[PDB]
Amino acid sequence: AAYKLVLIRHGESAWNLENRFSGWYDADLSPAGHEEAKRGGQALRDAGYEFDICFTSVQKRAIRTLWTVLDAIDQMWLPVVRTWRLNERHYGGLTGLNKAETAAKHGEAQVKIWRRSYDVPPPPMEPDHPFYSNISKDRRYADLTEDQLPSCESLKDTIARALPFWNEEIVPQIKEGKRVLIAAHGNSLRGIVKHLEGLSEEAIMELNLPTGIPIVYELDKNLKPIKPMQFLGD
Amino acid sequence: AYKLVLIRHGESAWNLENRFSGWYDADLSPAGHEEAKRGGQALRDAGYEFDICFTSVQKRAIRTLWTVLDAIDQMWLPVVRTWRLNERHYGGLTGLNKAETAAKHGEAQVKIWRRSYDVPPPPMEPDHPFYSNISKDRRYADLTEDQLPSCESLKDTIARALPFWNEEIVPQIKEGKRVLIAAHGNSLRGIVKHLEGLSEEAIMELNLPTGIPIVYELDKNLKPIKPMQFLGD
Ligand SMILES: Cc1ccc(S(=O)(=O)Nc2cc3c(c(O)c2O)C(=O)c2ccccc2C3=O)cc1
Ligand SMILES: [Cl-]
Repeated sequence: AAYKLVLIRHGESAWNLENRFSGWYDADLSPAGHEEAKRGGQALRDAGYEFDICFTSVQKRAIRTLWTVLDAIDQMWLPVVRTWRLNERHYGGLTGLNKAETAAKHGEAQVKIWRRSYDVPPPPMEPDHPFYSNISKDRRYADLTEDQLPSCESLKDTIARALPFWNEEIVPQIKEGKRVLIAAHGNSLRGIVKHLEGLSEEAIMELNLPTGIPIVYELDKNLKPIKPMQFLGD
Repeated sequence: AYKLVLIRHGESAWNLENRFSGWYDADLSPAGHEEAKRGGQALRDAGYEFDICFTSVQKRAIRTLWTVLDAIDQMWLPVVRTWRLNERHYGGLTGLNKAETAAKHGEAQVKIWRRSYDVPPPPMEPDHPFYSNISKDRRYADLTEDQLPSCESLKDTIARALPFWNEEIVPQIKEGKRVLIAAHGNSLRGIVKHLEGLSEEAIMELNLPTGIPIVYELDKNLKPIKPMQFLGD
Protein backbone atom coordinates (compact mmCIF):
# COMPACT_ATOMS: atom_id res chain seq x y z
CA ALA A 1 0.00 0.00 0.00
CA ALA A 2 0.87 3.71 -0.18
CA TYR A 3 1.80 4.04 3.51
CA LYS A 4 3.03 2.06 6.51
CA LEU A 5 2.38 3.09 10.13
CA VAL A 6 3.81 1.44 13.26
CA LEU A 7 2.39 1.73 16.80
CA ILE A 8 3.69 0.32 20.07
CA ARG A 9 2.32 0.44 23.58
CA HIS A 10 4.95 1.00 26.27
CA GLY A 11 6.18 -2.12 28.04
CA GLU A 12 5.11 -3.11 31.57
CA SER A 13 5.53 -0.31 34.15
CA ALA A 14 6.52 -0.62 37.80
CA TRP A 15 2.91 0.26 38.68
CA ASN A 16 1.61 -2.24 36.14
CA LEU A 17 3.14 -4.81 38.50
CA GLU A 18 1.81 -3.14 41.65
CA ASN A 19 -1.60 -3.06 39.95
CA ARG A 20 -2.07 0.65 40.65
CA PHE A 21 -3.76 3.25 38.45
CA SER A 22 -0.88 5.23 36.93
CA GLY A 23 -2.67 7.50 34.47
CA TRP A 24 -0.60 10.70 34.35
CA TYR A 25 1.72 9.46 37.08
CA ASP A 26 5.10 8.99 35.42
CA ALA A 27 5.85 5.39 36.37
CA ASP A 28 8.99 3.89 34.81
CA LEU A 29 9.29 0.58 32.99
CA SER A 30 9.74 -2.54 35.08
CA PRO A 31 12.72 -4.71 34.04
CA ALA A 32 10.31 -7.06 32.29
CA GLY A 33 8.76 -4.04 30.54
CA HIS A 34 12.22 -3.05 29.33
CA GLU A 35 12.71 -6.59 27.97
CA GLU A 36 9.34 -6.29 26.17
CA ALA A 37 10.39 -3.03 24.51
CA LYS A 38 13.67 -4.67 23.55
CA ARG A 39 12.00 -7.73 21.94
CA GLY A 40 9.63 -5.43 20.06
CA GLY A 41 12.71 -3.59 18.84
CA GLN A 42 14.40 -6.78 17.74
CA ALA A 43 11.21 -7.79 15.91
CA LEU A 44 11.20 -4.49 13.98
CA ARG A 45 14.95 -4.96 13.26
CA ASP A 46 14.63 -8.54 11.93
CA ALA A 47 11.89 -7.34 9.58
CA GLY A 48 14.03 -4.45 8.34
CA TYR A 49 11.76 -1.61 9.41
CA GLU A 50 12.89 1.97 8.79
CA PHE A 51 11.32 5.14 10.13
CA ASP A 52 11.73 8.83 9.42
CA ILE A 53 10.05 10.33 12.47
CA CYS A 54 8.84 9.25 15.91
CA PHE A 55 6.03 10.45 18.14
CA THR A 56 5.62 9.72 21.82
CA SER A 57 4.07 11.08 25.02
CA VAL A 58 5.77 13.03 27.81
CA GLN A 59 5.67 9.96 30.01
CA LYS A 60 8.89 8.04 30.51
CA ARG A 61 7.40 4.55 30.19
CA ALA A 62 6.50 5.40 26.58
CA ILE A 63 9.70 7.41 25.99
CA ARG A 64 11.96 4.64 27.33
CA THR A 65 10.09 2.15 25.21
CA LEU A 66 10.86 4.37 22.16
CA TRP A 67 14.51 4.72 23.20
CA THR A 68 14.84 0.96 23.57
CA VAL A 69 13.23 0.39 20.18
CA LEU A 70 15.42 3.02 18.44
CA ASP A 71 18.47 1.43 20.01
CA ALA A 72 17.49 -2.05 18.83
CA ILE A 73 16.93 -0.93 15.25
CA ASP A 74 20.01 1.40 15.14
CA GLN A 75 17.91 4.52 14.42
CA MET A 76 18.74 6.63 17.49
CA TRP A 77 19.40 9.53 15.11
CA LEU A 78 15.72 9.90 14.13
CA PRO A 79 13.78 13.03 15.05
CA VAL A 80 11.49 12.54 18.03
CA VAL A 81 8.41 14.57 18.94
CA ARG A 82 6.94 14.46 22.47
CA THR A 83 3.41 15.55 23.38
CA TRP A 84 1.17 15.38 26.43
CA ARG A 85 -1.62 14.69 23.98
CA LEU A 86 -0.42 11.09 23.56
CA ASN A 87 -0.39 10.60 27.36
CA GLU A 88 -2.25 7.79 29.06
CA ARG A 89 -5.81 8.42 30.20
CA HIS A 90 -5.92 10.62 33.31
CA TYR A 91 -7.52 8.44 36.01
CA GLY A 92 -8.30 11.29 38.40
CA GLY A 93 -8.90 10.30 42.02
CA LEU A 94 -8.12 6.67 41.21
CA THR A 95 -4.48 7.60 40.53
CA GLY A 96 -2.15 5.68 42.88
CA LEU A 97 -4.81 3.24 44.12
CA ASN A 98 -4.64 -0.47 43.50
CA LYS A 99 -7.53 -2.86 42.75
CA ALA A 100 -8.39 -3.53 46.37
CA GLU A 101 -8.28 0.11 47.47
CA THR A 102 -10.46 1.12 44.51
CA ALA A 103 -13.08 -1.52 45.28
CA ALA A 104 -12.97 -0.82 49.02
CA LYS A 105 -13.60 2.87 48.56
CA HIS A 106 -16.09 2.88 45.68
CA GLY A 107 -17.74 -0.56 45.60
CA GLU A 108 -17.76 -3.30 42.99
CA ALA A 109 -20.79 -1.74 41.23
CA GLN A 110 -19.22 1.68 40.78
CA VAL A 111 -15.95 0.11 39.66
CA LYS A 112 -17.73 -2.01 36.98
CA ILE A 113 -19.66 1.03 35.76
CA TRP A 114 -16.45 3.06 35.29
CA ARG A 115 -14.78 0.06 33.74
CA ARG A 116 -17.42 -0.52 31.08
CA SER A 117 -18.27 3.11 30.33
CA TYR A 118 -16.94 5.16 27.40
CA ASP A 119 -17.88 8.65 28.50
CA VAL A 120 -18.20 8.49 32.28
CA PRO A 121 -15.06 9.76 33.97
CA PRO A 122 -13.54 8.62 37.28
CA PRO A 123 -13.75 11.17 40.09
CA PRO A 124 -11.48 14.21 39.76
CA MET A 125 -8.03 14.42 41.29
CA GLU A 126 -8.58 16.97 44.09
CA PRO A 127 -5.83 19.19 45.63
CA ASP A 128 -5.59 16.88 48.66
CA HIS A 129 -4.84 13.89 46.45
CA PRO A 130 -1.37 12.53 47.30
CA PHE A 131 -0.32 12.83 43.61
CA TYR A 132 -2.02 16.16 42.93
CA SER A 133 1.09 18.33 42.98
CA ASN A 134 3.29 15.59 41.48
CA ILE A 135 1.11 15.66 38.34
CA SER A 136 -0.87 18.90 38.11
CA LYS A 137 2.08 21.10 39.11
CA ASP A 138 4.67 19.29 36.99
CA ARG A 139 6.39 21.92 34.86
CA ARG A 140 6.07 19.73 31.75
CA TYR A 141 2.39 20.79 31.70
CA ALA A 142 3.17 24.48 32.38
CA ASP A 143 2.20 25.51 28.84
CA LEU A 144 -1.21 23.84 28.96
CA THR A 145 -4.25 26.08 29.31
CA GLU A 146 -6.70 25.86 32.21
CA ASP A 147 -9.12 23.87 30.08
CA GLN A 148 -6.50 21.47 28.76
CA LEU A 149 -5.04 20.22 32.03
CA PRO A 150 -7.50 17.49 33.17
CA SER A 151 -8.50 16.58 36.70
CA CYS A 152 -9.79 13.31 35.22
CA GLU A 153 -10.71 11.76 31.88
CA SER A 154 -13.21 9.42 30.36
CA LEU A 155 -11.92 7.38 27.44
CA LYS A 156 -13.86 9.93 25.37
CA ASP A 157 -11.92 12.85 26.89
CA THR A 158 -8.64 11.01 26.21
CA ILE A 159 -9.44 10.30 22.57
CA ALA A 160 -10.75 13.88 22.25
CA ARG A 161 -7.43 15.46 23.15
CA ALA A 162 -5.39 12.77 21.33
CA LEU A 163 -6.97 12.98 17.85
CA PRO A 164 -6.17 16.68 17.29
CA PHE A 165 -2.46 15.84 17.59
CA TRP A 166 -2.99 12.94 15.19
CA ASN A 167 -4.84 15.08 12.61
CA GLU A 168 -2.70 18.21 12.87
CA GLU A 169 0.84 16.87 13.43
CA ILE A 170 0.96 13.21 12.53
CA VAL A 171 -1.32 12.89 9.48
CA PRO A 172 0.55 15.52 7.41
CA GLN A 173 3.90 13.78 8.05
CA ILE A 174 2.42 10.49 6.84
CA LYS A 175 1.04 12.17 3.72
CA GLU A 176 4.48 13.74 3.26
CA GLY A 177 5.64 10.15 2.92
CA LYS A 178 7.42 10.04 6.32
CA ARG A 179 7.44 6.56 7.87
CA VAL A 180 6.02 7.08 11.37
CA LEU A 181 6.65 5.28 14.66
CA ILE A 182 4.28 6.07 17.55
CA ALA A 183 5.30 4.78 21.00
CA ALA A 184 2.59 5.56 23.52
CA HIS A 185 -0.15 4.23 25.79
CA GLY A 186 -3.11 1.84 25.54
CA ASN A 187 -5.83 4.47 25.63
CA SER A 188 -4.16 7.20 23.52
CA LEU A 189 -3.39 4.53 20.94
CA ARG A 190 -7.05 3.40 21.25
CA GLY A 191 -7.98 6.81 19.93
CA ILE A 192 -5.87 6.37 16.81
CA VAL A 193 -7.05 2.81 16.18
CA LYS A 194 -10.68 3.88 16.62
CA HIS A 195 -10.24 6.67 14.08
CA LEU A 196 -8.31 4.47 11.61
CA GLU A 197 -10.79 1.56 11.61
CA GLY A 198 -13.92 3.63 12.33
CA LEU A 199 -14.70 1.50 15.38
CA SER A 200 -17.63 1.80 17.75
CA GLU A 201 -17.38 2.78 21.40
CA GLU A 202 -18.12 -0.77 22.50
CA ALA A 203 -15.58 -2.19 20.07
CA ILE A 204 -12.80 0.16 21.13
CA MET A 205 -13.44 -0.54 24.82
CA GLU A 206 -13.07 -4.23 23.95
CA LEU A 207 -9.70 -3.65 22.28
CA ASN A 208 -6.78 -4.41 24.56
CA LEU A 209 -3.43 -3.50 23.09
CA PRO A 210 -0.58 -5.59 24.61
CA THR A 211 2.47 -3.91 26.15
CA GLY A 212 5.65 -3.65 24.09
CA ILE A 213 4.38 -5.31 20.90
CA PRO A 214 4.69 -3.55 17.51
CA ILE A 215 1.45 -3.05 15.63
CA VAL A 216 1.68 -2.56 11.86
CA TYR A 217 -0.83 -0.78 9.62
CA GLU A 218 -0.83 -0.71 5.82
CA LEU A 219 -2.66 2.46 4.77
CA ASP A 220 -3.91 3.83 1.47
CA LYS A 221 -3.43 7.51 0.58
CA ASN A 222 -6.46 8.49 2.63
CA LEU A 223 -5.00 6.63 5.65
CA LYS A 224 -7.62 3.90 5.39
CA PRO A 225 -6.20 0.49 6.41
CA ILE A 226 -6.19 -2.04 3.57
CA LYS A 227 -6.08 -4.94 6.04
CA PRO A 228 -6.43 -5.77 9.75
CA MET A 229 -3.68 -4.66 12.13
CA GLN A 230 -0.78 -7.10 12.48
CA PHE A 231 1.44 -7.86 15.49
CA LEU A 232 5.20 -8.30 15.15
CA GLY A 233 7.28 -10.87 17.02
CA ASP A 234 7.60 -14.66 17.11
CA ALA B 1 21.52 35.97 33.31
CA TYR B 2 21.17 33.11 30.79
CA LYS B 3 22.51 29.67 31.73
CA LEU B 4 23.92 27.30 29.11
CA VAL B 5 25.18 23.76 29.67
CA LEU B 6 27.45 21.72 27.39
CA ILE B 7 28.56 18.15 27.71
CA ARG B 8 31.11 16.23 25.69
CA HIS B 9 30.51 12.49 25.39
CA GLY B 10 33.01 10.10 26.92
CA GLU B 11 34.89 7.09 25.62
CA SER B 12 33.62 5.19 22.58
CA ALA B 13 33.95 1.47 21.83
CA TRP B 14 37.00 -0.25 20.35
CA ASN B 15 39.22 2.65 21.47
CA LEU B 16 37.75 4.62 18.60
CA GLU B 17 38.27 8.03 20.21
CA ASN B 18 41.99 7.37 19.77
CA ARG B 19 41.33 6.26 16.19
CA PHE B 20 39.84 9.37 14.64
CA SER B 21 36.30 8.07 15.19
CA GLY B 22 34.94 11.12 13.35
CA TRP B 23 31.75 10.46 11.38
CA TYR B 24 31.81 6.74 12.08
CA ASP B 25 28.84 6.10 14.40
CA ALA B 26 30.73 4.44 17.26
CA ASP B 27 28.71 3.67 20.37
CA LEU B 28 29.83 4.63 23.89
CA SER B 29 31.90 2.06 25.77
CA PRO B 30 30.55 0.98 29.18
CA ALA B 31 33.10 3.38 30.71
CA GLY B 32 31.92 6.25 28.45
CA HIS B 33 28.39 5.42 29.52
CA GLU B 34 29.42 5.59 33.21
CA GLU B 35 31.03 9.00 32.60
CA ALA B 36 27.76 10.26 31.18
CA LYS B 37 25.93 8.82 34.19
CA ARG B 38 28.26 10.64 36.64
CA GLY B 39 27.78 13.88 34.72
CA GLY B 40 24.02 13.44 34.86
CA GLN B 41 24.21 12.81 38.60
CA ALA B 42 26.33 15.94 38.95
CA LEU B 43 23.58 17.94 37.25
CA ARG B 44 20.91 16.25 39.40
CA ASP B 45 22.73 17.09 42.65
CA ALA B 46 22.91 20.71 41.53
CA GLY B 47 19.19 20.86 40.74
CA TYR B 48 19.61 21.88 37.10
CA GLU B 49 16.51 22.15 34.92
CA PHE B 50 16.45 22.48 31.12
CA ASP B 51 13.75 23.39 28.61
CA ILE B 52 15.34 22.11 25.39
CA CYS B 53 18.19 19.83 24.29
CA PHE B 54 20.45 19.80 21.22
CA THR B 55 22.67 16.95 20.05
CA SER B 56 24.26 15.41 16.94
CA VAL B 57 23.01 12.51 14.82
CA GLN B 58 25.76 10.31 16.27
CA LYS B 59 24.76 7.75 18.85
CA ARG B 60 27.63 8.32 21.31
CA ALA B 61 26.41 11.91 21.77
CA ILE B 62 22.71 10.91 21.71
CA ARG B 63 23.21 8.13 24.29
CA THR B 64 25.18 10.62 26.40
CA LEU B 65 22.16 12.93 26.30
CA TRP B 66 19.76 10.05 27.05
CA THR B 67 21.84 9.09 30.07
CA VAL B 68 21.87 12.65 31.41
CA LEU B 69 18.12 13.09 30.88
CA ASP B 70 17.48 9.77 32.62
CA ALA B 71 19.67 10.83 35.55
CA ILE B 72 17.95 14.20 36.05
CA ASP B 73 14.39 12.92 35.42
CA GLN B 74 13.80 15.11 32.35
CA MET B 75 13.27 12.44 29.68
CA TRP B 76 10.20 14.42 28.58
CA LEU B 77 12.17 17.42 27.27
CA PRO B 78 12.12 18.28 23.57
CA VAL B 79 15.23 17.03 21.80
CA VAL B 80 16.68 18.34 18.51
CA ARG B 81 19.30 16.31 16.57
CA THR B 82 21.50 17.78 13.83
CA TRP B 83 24.40 16.58 11.67
CA ARG B 84 25.83 20.08 12.11
CA LEU B 85 26.87 19.16 15.66
CA ASN B 86 28.64 16.00 14.46
CA GLU B 87 32.24 15.35 15.35
CA ARG B 88 34.88 16.55 12.89
CA HIS B 89 35.00 14.34 9.75
CA TYR B 90 38.52 12.89 9.63
CA GLY B 91 38.32 11.63 6.05
CA GLY B 92 40.85 8.94 5.15
CA LEU B 93 42.28 8.82 8.68
CA THR B 94 38.93 7.69 10.14
CA GLY B 95 39.42 4.46 12.11
CA LEU B 96 43.24 4.48 12.08
CA ASN B 97 45.33 4.53 15.23
CA LYS B 98 48.46 6.67 15.71
CA ALA B 99 50.96 4.14 14.36
CA GLU B 100 48.84 3.38 11.29
CA THR B 101 48.41 7.08 10.59
CA ALA B 102 52.14 7.81 10.89
CA ALA B 103 53.00 4.69 8.88
CA LYS B 104 50.67 5.57 6.02
CA HIS B 105 51.29 9.29 5.78
CA GLY B 106 54.62 9.98 7.50
CA GLU B 107 55.46 11.99 10.60
CA ALA B 108 56.04 15.29 8.80
CA GLN B 109 52.59 15.38 7.22
CA VAL B 110 50.87 14.12 10.38
CA LYS B 111 52.50 16.92 12.36
CA ILE B 112 51.33 19.43 9.76
CA TRP B 113 47.72 18.14 9.96
CA ARG B 114 47.86 18.15 13.74
CA ARG B 115 49.01 21.75 14.13
CA SER B 116 46.95 23.25 11.30
CA TYR B 117 43.56 24.95 11.63
CA ASP B 118 42.65 24.95 7.96
CA VAL B 119 44.31 21.89 6.42
CA PRO B 120 42.01 18.88 6.07
CA PRO B 121 43.02 15.21 6.11
CA PRO B 122 42.76 13.43 2.75
CA PRO B 123 39.25 12.45 1.63
CA MET B 124 37.73 9.16 2.57
CA GLU B 125 38.08 7.24 -0.68
CA PRO B 126 35.75 4.44 -1.92
CA ASP B 127 38.22 1.77 -0.75
CA HIS B 128 38.08 3.01 2.84
CA PRO B 129 36.26 0.49 5.10
CA PHE B 130 33.81 3.21 6.22
CA TYR B 131 33.25 4.88 2.82
CA SER B 132 29.77 3.54 1.99
CA ASN B 133 28.93 3.11 5.69
CA ILE B 134 29.13 6.88 6.21
CA SER B 135 28.69 8.58 2.83
CA LYS B 136 25.64 6.44 1.99
CA ASP B 137 24.08 6.49 5.48
CA ARG B 138 20.45 7.55 4.97
CA ARG B 139 20.57 10.04 7.85
CA TYR B 140 22.59 12.24 5.51
CA ALA B 141 20.37 11.55 2.47
CA ASP B 142 18.98 15.10 2.40
CA LEU B 143 22.39 16.78 2.47
CA THR B 144 23.54 18.48 -0.74
CA GLU B 145 26.83 17.68 -2.49
CA ASP B 146 28.70 20.52 -0.82
CA GLN B 147 27.27 19.82 2.62
CA LEU B 148 28.23 16.17 2.93
CA PRO B 149 31.97 16.23 3.76
CA SER B 150 34.51 13.71 2.56
CA CYS B 151 36.91 15.31 5.09
CA GLU B 152 37.09 18.43 7.29
CA SER B 153 39.66 20.82 8.69
CA LEU B 154 38.80 22.22 12.14
CA LYS B 155 37.81 25.35 10.21
CA ASP B 156 35.30 23.38 8.14
CA THR B 157 33.79 21.70 11.23
CA ILE B 158 33.34 25.00 13.04
CA ALA B 159 31.94 26.60 9.86
CA ARG B 160 29.12 24.08 9.55
CA ALA B 161 28.38 24.02 13.31
CA LEU B 162 27.98 27.77 13.88
CA PRO B 163 25.06 28.40 11.51
CA PHE B 164 23.06 25.85 13.56
CA TRP B 165 24.14 27.65 16.71
CA ASN B 166 23.07 31.03 15.28
CA GLU B 167 19.81 30.00 13.67
CA GLU B 168 18.48 27.38 16.09
CA ILE B 169 20.15 27.58 19.47
CA VAL B 170 20.59 31.35 19.99
CA PRO B 171 16.87 32.20 19.64
CA GLN B 172 16.02 29.61 22.28
CA ILE B 173 18.57 31.05 24.67
CA LYS B 174 17.16 34.56 24.15
CA GLU B 175 13.63 33.38 24.90
CA GLY B 176 14.92 32.26 28.28
CA LYS B 177 14.84 28.54 27.54
CA ARG B 178 17.55 26.80 29.49
CA VAL B 179 19.59 24.90 26.92
CA LEU B 180 21.50 21.65 27.15
CA ILE B 181 23.93 20.72 24.34
CA ALA B 182 25.38 17.21 24.23
CA ALA B 183 27.90 16.90 21.44
CA HIS B 184 31.52 16.29 20.45
CA GLY B 185 34.96 17.81 21.10
CA ASN B 186 35.27 19.68 17.82
CA SER B 187 31.67 20.89 17.39
CA LEU B 188 31.74 22.14 20.98
CA ARG B 189 35.13 23.78 20.19
CA GLY B 190 33.23 25.68 17.54
CA ILE B 191 30.69 26.99 20.04
CA VAL B 192 33.28 27.84 22.71
CA LYS B 193 35.40 29.68 20.12
CA HIS B 194 32.40 31.79 19.09
CA LEU B 195 31.42 32.45 22.76
CA GLU B 196 34.84 33.47 24.09
CA GLY B 197 36.06 34.99 20.81
CA LEU B 198 39.12 32.77 20.86
CA SER B 199 41.82 32.64 18.20
CA GLU B 200 42.63 29.67 15.97
CA GLU B 201 45.69 28.88 18.10
CA ALA B 202 43.84 29.03 21.42
CA ILE B 203 40.93 26.89 20.21
CA MET B 204 43.37 24.29 18.83
CA GLU B 205 44.93 24.23 22.31
CA LEU B 206 41.58 23.90 24.13
CA ASN B 207 40.71 20.37 25.22
CA LEU B 208 37.23 20.12 26.75
CA PRO B 209 36.91 17.39 29.38
CA THR B 210 34.53 14.48 28.69
CA GLY B 211 31.41 13.59 30.71
CA ILE B 212 31.56 16.74 32.85
CA PRO B 213 28.82 19.36 32.68
CA ILE B 214 30.27 22.64 31.39
CA VAL B 215 28.39 25.73 32.55
CA TYR B 216 28.27 29.14 30.87
CA GLU B 217 26.70 32.25 32.36
CA LEU B 218 25.85 34.58 29.51
CA ASP B 219 24.68 38.20 29.50
CA LYS B 220 22.05 39.62 27.18
CA ASN B 221 24.51 39.74 24.28
CA LEU B 222 25.38 36.07 24.89
CA LYS B 223 28.85 37.09 26.02
CA PRO B 224 30.11 35.02 28.96
CA ILE B 225 30.32 36.94 32.24
CA LYS B 226 32.85 34.53 33.75
CA PRO B 227 35.11 31.59 32.85
CA MET B 228 33.44 28.28 32.00
CA GLN B 229 32.61 26.21 35.10
CA PHE B 230 32.70 22.43 35.64
CA LEU B 231 30.27 20.43 37.86
CA GLY B 232 31.42 17.57 40.10
CA ASP B 233 34.01 17.34 42.89
C1 LIG C 1 -5.10 -0.55 38.81
C2 LIG C 1 -6.07 -1.49 38.55
C3 LIG C 1 -7.12 -1.71 39.45
C4 LIG C 1 -8.10 -2.67 39.21
C5 LIG C 1 -8.08 -3.37 38.01
S1 LIG C 1 -9.34 -4.68 37.55
O1 LIG C 1 -8.93 -6.04 38.13
O2 LIG C 1 -10.75 -4.33 38.04
N1 LIG C 1 -9.15 -4.77 35.82
C6 LIG C 1 -9.46 -3.62 35.18
C7 LIG C 1 -10.04 -2.55 35.86
C8 LIG C 1 -10.39 -1.36 35.24
C9 LIG C 1 -10.21 -1.23 33.87
C10 LIG C 1 -9.67 -2.32 33.16
O3 LIG C 1 -9.48 -2.22 31.81
C11 LIG C 1 -9.34 -3.52 33.80
O4 LIG C 1 -8.78 -4.53 33.08
C12 LIG C 1 -10.57 -0.03 33.26
O5 LIG C 1 -10.42 0.11 32.05
C13 LIG C 1 -11.11 1.01 34.04
C14 LIG C 1 -11.48 2.22 33.45
C15 LIG C 1 -12.01 3.26 34.22
C16 LIG C 1 -12.17 3.09 35.60
C17 LIG C 1 -11.81 1.89 36.19
C18 LIG C 1 -11.28 0.86 35.41
C19 LIG C 1 -10.92 -0.33 36.02
O6 LIG C 1 -11.07 -0.48 37.23
C20 LIG C 1 -7.01 -3.16 37.13
C21 LIG C 1 -6.01 -2.22 37.37
CL1 LIG D 1 15.04 11.51 22.14
